[PDB]
Amino acid sequence: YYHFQDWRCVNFSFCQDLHHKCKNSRRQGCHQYVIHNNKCIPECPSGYTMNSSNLLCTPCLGPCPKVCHLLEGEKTIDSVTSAQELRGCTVINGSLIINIRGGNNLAAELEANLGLIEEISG
Amino acid sequence: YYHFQDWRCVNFSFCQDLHHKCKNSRRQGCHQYVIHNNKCIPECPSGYTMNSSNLLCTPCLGPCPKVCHLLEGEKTIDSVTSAQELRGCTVINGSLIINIRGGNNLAAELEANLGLIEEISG
Repeated sequence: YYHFQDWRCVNFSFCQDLHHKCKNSRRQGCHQYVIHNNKCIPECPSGYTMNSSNLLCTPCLGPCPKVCHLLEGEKTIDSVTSAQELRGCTVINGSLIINIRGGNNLAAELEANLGLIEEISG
Repeated sequence: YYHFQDWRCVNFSFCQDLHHKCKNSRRQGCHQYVIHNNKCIPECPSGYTMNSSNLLCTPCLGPCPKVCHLLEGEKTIDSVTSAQELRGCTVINGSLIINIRGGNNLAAELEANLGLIEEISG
């Protein structure tokens, strides 16, 4: 069993049911529960990321992956400034629209801010 | 008569003959003589420009016109920096090659540096 909500013991399957795919509602209606130090908790602590097949928090290989949840599931990038808002992101939860008409040293600037994105869900 | 070379009196026609169209040789072999304060002199003093039909130096309406003689008779403008080298020019003696691939606020920057050019001899 695992320690839950600082008062009861629950099994893996319970923690797993909570975790599973609260489809949309990221903003107060999901968390996606994880296992860490025999506790079933809302999210991995700092320095940890979630090993997917077993809900288990494991320490990060270098800096932790960073999931960026977009407002309304979308974001339009039309400048270096808007691209910067995604700096450090490795996972985009949503969809991206690229609308860049001008500027300077864009390939390097865009690579600095968007070069770490590994996945886009939309 | 006019005062010439600080020792003799010469007539208008003499000053005019000196002035006339020493075709090329701008760099030590021309000057184009002018009239100022009853002197026939190599060039207009600061604040004056030459009224063309009578060789007479007249005070400048605002800043004075500026002749820019190009090295080898040409110049390639490929940046804001190279354009700046022509800032203030009203006459180009030579030919211009424009090769601008990128940058920012170019229309304003180029107009600031090249917007006063009235004539190109090549």
